[PDB]
Amino acid sequence: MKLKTNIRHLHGIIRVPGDKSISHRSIIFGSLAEGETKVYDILRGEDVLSTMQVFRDLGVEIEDKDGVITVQGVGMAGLKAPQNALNMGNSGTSIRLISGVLAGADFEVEMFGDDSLSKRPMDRVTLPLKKMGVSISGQTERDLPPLRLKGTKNLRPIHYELPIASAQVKSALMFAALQAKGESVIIEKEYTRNHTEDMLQQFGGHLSVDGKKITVQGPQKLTGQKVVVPGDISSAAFWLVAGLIAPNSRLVLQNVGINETRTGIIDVIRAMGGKLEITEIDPVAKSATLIVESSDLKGTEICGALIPRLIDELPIIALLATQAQGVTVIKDAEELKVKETDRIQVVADALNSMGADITPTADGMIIKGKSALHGARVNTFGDHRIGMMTAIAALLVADGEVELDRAEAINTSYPSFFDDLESLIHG
Repeated sequence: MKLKTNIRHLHGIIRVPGDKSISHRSIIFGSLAEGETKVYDILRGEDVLSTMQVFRDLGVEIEDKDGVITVQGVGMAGLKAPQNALNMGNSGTSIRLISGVLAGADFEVEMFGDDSLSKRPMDRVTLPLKKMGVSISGQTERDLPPLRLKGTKNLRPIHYELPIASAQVKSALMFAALQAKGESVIIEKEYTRNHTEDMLQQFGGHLSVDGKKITVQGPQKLTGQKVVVPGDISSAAFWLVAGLIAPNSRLVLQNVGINETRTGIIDVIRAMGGKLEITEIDPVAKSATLIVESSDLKGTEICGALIPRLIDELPIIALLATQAQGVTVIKDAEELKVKETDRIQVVADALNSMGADITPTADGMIIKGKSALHGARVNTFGDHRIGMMTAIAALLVADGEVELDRAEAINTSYPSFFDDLESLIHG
């Protein structure tokens, strides 16, 4: 498709799709709490839909009506035995988190997914749960789906040190410690997603936290809450970058996620000298109104500790760095394939074909000077982030024409991306 080129102004008010991690936890916490839980602006994906059906098979009343999710709480020990095997689908979050939720369940369950889910090991979650007294086993020694679980009413508290930097393993143990009798400590290897810690304080739970060390008492009773799911910063960052980049522009984003472990993009904009406004902060759900206008940017250093907070935002950061005056260096980033990378190279090949300098590195990339972008042919290769990055880069092109092949991949996380951009140009 031929993308929109030569844009004079960008104005309007946008509300981005909800966060995936919070959308998953809203169903889990809503079911385990006592009373009614109402979820607003949930992420309407198949992975969140899988978790909703899993709890529905366990006996939890969940109503999906007109974009509003109404959950009737059963209690901390109110889940019932399902009629058949639980389908988790493609969600790695669903299979891992609920495994810790069913730790205090006095019945046998079966958890399965698709081919993509069945290839992923679950041994990192079964090891600590076995020490608590839960009988779990899968295929081979690395415990591949499907898994067979049998919990216990006499759950033991856990003192575990996590060998891997995973939030899904960390959250699974927290849901299990919420049912266990006594004091349980969970130690992180590195600072990761803390959405479970935020939602626990929301539903009436209690924790201490001692710099990586998470102490949780049990058993705990929770109360149903009014949940407004914060917008995904990953989806919002595409508009935050475009607002600073497009001439004579100002964009407002209502209630965008503001969690510390995912706000790496804000730290970049602030350092570059971008006019980013933060208003209307929601402290209980971690969300704030983000306003951005046209600004002159400067080159900054993005390295250690900052990387895990912006690892998903790397493609558009390079586009933001492309219009910045000076040199911006990204280092300490090699995880595009465990210790390889192809994401940076695709970002490079797509952007330097449009405008000036981008040089790939073994641990990141180097971007240099303000570039005047022109028309080029770009293929996404099944990536949603590349397509959205090229779409907002096309607005700067005044001469040539930007053609995007495989533009259907954008609908993976942002179905109304082109509909939102259309309202901003004419706004």
